[PDB]
Parts: sequence; structure tokens; C-alpha cells
Amino acid sequence: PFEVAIVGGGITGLALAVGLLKRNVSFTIYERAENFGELGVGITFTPNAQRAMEALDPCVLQSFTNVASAPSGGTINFVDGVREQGSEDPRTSTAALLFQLHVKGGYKACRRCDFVDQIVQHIPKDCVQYRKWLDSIETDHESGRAVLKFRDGEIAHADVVIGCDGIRSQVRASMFGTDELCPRAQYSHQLGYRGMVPLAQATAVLGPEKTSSAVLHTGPGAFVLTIPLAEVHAMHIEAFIMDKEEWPEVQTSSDSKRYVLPATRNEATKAFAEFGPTVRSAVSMFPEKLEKWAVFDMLEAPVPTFAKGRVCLAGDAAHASTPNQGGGAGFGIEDALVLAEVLAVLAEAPNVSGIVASEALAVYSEVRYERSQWLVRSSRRTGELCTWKDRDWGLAAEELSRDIISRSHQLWDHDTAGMVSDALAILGER
Ligand SMILES: Cc1cc2nc3c(=O)[nH]c(=O)nc-3n(C[C@H](O)[C@H](O)[C@H](O)COP(=O)(O)OP(=O)(O)OC[C@H]3O[C@@H](n4cnc5c(N)ncnc54)[C@H](O)[C@@H]3O)c2cc1C
Repeated sequence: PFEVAIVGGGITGLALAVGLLKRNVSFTIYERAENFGELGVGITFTPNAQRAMEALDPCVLQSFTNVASAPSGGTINFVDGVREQGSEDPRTSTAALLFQLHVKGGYKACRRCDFVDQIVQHIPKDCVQYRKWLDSIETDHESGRAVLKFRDGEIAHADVVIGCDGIRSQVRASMFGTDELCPRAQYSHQLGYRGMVPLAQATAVLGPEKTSSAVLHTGPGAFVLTIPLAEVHAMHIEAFIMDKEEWPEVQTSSDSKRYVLPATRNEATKAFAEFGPTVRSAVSMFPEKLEKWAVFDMLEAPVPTFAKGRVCLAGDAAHASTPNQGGGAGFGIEDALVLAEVLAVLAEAPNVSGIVASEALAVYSEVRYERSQWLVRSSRRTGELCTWKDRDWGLAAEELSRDIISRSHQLWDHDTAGMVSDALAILGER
């Protein structure tokens, strides 16, 4: 039988599992936790990601749309957060508009746990094994198949292993090692502060014009998004502050404990003190108690490939990214689509040698590697533009606009269907 082991039931692994289910490919999800938890973080999914969801199966996109929210329409206003003019009262000030970014096909955000809960409904219970904390991968002496070994002391067998086990992937460690110079995520030097406030309260402070649309407020060393989310009657305020310092290292298997700290209330206040009243007002709407999220990415120490032998990486295990152009989870869905399509070809074949399995995964990598690396770099650059790292873009709006629009187009208007046919063509070759 041809068996796919998916290590990790995050967004990437769950999306892949549904794609395989709907293509009649045998798989098992091995998840280290007792359940998929309840992490509430908000993830924004872009058009390219929504197309890949649909292509996996319409129920993946439906799972998403059932729990997602958005502003009215797909236009985002990019403003200069410093040089708002006219008043200290945002209700009568004039936002300093740089340009508008129109998102063809729109974007939506959801709580991660809500999307997880919808997707999991579509996966049979007998396809998910909890408390399976993958520790190592070896090769079976008799068969040459992968042997998974879990911390509970048990093993499993598979023809291919898909590491969907996130930013601190054990599958990645198995492939490429753990030493100080190994592929790994590192701090991107950006801290996330975010909150939701009742939409009517935001309108009372900022006025209706400034709560009518999504706005990204650029400025020196930090930026903030104010996004009115209609279906939840809330204004989402998402600030990112650049931090030249290192992130303190904590020994923990919990990614929350690794990448989150309590935030002293004055941190956001200080970062935005030189901004205009709209930004200072928005930031003041954060709860006095909040958390900060240290964003890590794989820009500096990327993996050299997504596949080795019968093992591969997808999602944040492969290409953890800053979220400056949308949640990096979107690319886990693109990865999942390619894997679903290639693995369906193997699942149909009378026999699949280790060579053919390995070549299949290599094809997956050939199709996704360059684009995936591009996102990690482009997203980091986007942060640099929005925080005026190199130049005051408040004073060069037209230039800024050309740069952001171009990179947005390459990401969001990607040929999803062509990616699949490319994969199947190359698979043929190999
Ligand atoms: C605190 C925090 C805040 C975040 N905030 C944001 C945000 O604001 N915006 C945004 O876009 N993204 C955010 N993210 C990231 C987002 O959750 C992920 O990008 C998204 O879930 C896609 O990642 P993934 O599915 O590839 O992997 P993950 O979501 O990391 O899923 C990995 C899964 O594999 C399991 N696993 C790990 N190791 C093993 C192992 N050895 N054996 C078995 N199972 C294993 C994990 O338990 C988990 O279920 C945040 C993440 C964290 C931790």
C-alpha cells in the first residue's frame, strides 16, 4: 500500500490531509499534542492562498469562509502615519494618503483555532493519531521505507514523510541537523502587538472616514494596520515594532512560550510617540496588559531544498516567513496543493520504489522552492519599506507605491492552476 505520513496537524498538515482524502490517497497525521489546541491568533489569507484552498477541495475554502471576516472590499489605504495633518483630533484631521493597494479577489482573516476546527470536521478520526511526538526518522532495513519514531517509544511506517511540524520542525532537524549553523528560523527583528476593539468605539475616537476601510500607517521604525472587520463588528489593530536587539531564548517545546512575552504597556506608546494622532489614538486602544509576538523567519539560514529521500518539509517547517504580505500559512496551503497532486499520481501507481517516492518529493521542491524563498525575502523587505528603514517613504509615495504594488502582484496573482500542471509535467519527466 502507498502510505503518506503527515507530521503535524497545523494549517499546512490539515489542509494537505483534506487534499489527500479527496484524492483517495492513504495518509495518517501524527500530532505531538493531545488535540490541536485552541491558539486564537489571527491569520490573514490572501487571494492566492484562497485559490489553493479551493484547488485542494472546495470544503477547504468553505472551512475558511465559514469563519473568516473582512472589511468592505479589497482596497487598503497606505498612509504616512507621522504627517497626518489638520488637528490633534483624528475625527477632523486629514490622513496623509500615499497610495491605495487594491487586492484582487480580496483577503480575509480568521482565528487559527476556528479554521482548524472547521477543517478537522472533514478528516476521519481514524486518520489522526494524537500524542505522537516525532523524534526521529530512520530507514527500514528490510523494506527501505521510512520508520517514524515517537517519544512514546512507538514506531510507524510510511512511503513518504511530510514535515508539517512548524517553525521548530523536528523533521527539518532530521534532514539538515541541529548545530549552530543549521537551517533554522531566527528573529526577524519585528515584534507584533495586536488587539481587537469594538468597532463603534474605534469610530467614536477616529471618526467614520478612518474606520471605513483598511489602513496601513507607515512611519519610522514601526507600522500599524487598522482593519475594520465587518462580520465581527470589531476594529483589528495590528502593530509591528522593529527591535534591533536579540530575542531572549527560552528552553521550551511551546512556541507560545518561545516567541511571546508580556508587554509592558509603554512599549507601544514609546514606539509610536512621534506619529500622528490617528496612530497614537489607535495604539492607546490596546489593553493596558498585552503580549508581544517575536516574529521569526528563515531568511538568513534557509533550508537548501524541501526534500531529501523519502522526507520533505511544507509550511513553516520549510519557509517560515514574516506576515507582512499576508500570513505565511498561505504558502503552506500552496505547498499542500502541490503535494496532494503529486502524491495522487504515486498513490495510483502499481508499485512505488524508494527512488520514485524520493523523486516525487524532489519535484515538489523544484516547483515550490524559489517562490517560497522569494516570499520570505519579499515579506521582510515589505516590513523594511513600511518602517522607513532605508528612506523616508512618506516623502516618496509614488516610488513606494510601485514597489508594493509589484511585489503584491507577484504574490497574490500567482497562476495556481499552472503550478499544478507544471508539477505534473516535471513529475512525468522524473
Ligand atoms: C504565538 C504565535 C503567534 C502567531 N501569530 C501569528 C500571526 O499573528 N499571524 C500569522 O500569520 N501567523 C501567526 N503565527 C503562525 C501561524 O500559527 C502559522 O504560520 C500557521 O499555523 C501555519 O503553520 P504550519 O501549519 O506550517 O505549522 P504550525 O502551525 O506550527 O503547526 C505545526 C503542528 O505540528 C505539531 N508538531 C510540532 N512538532 C511536532 C513533532 N515533532 N511531532 C509531531 N507533531 C509536531 C505542532 O504541535 C502543531 O500542531 C503565530 C504562531 C504562534 C506560535
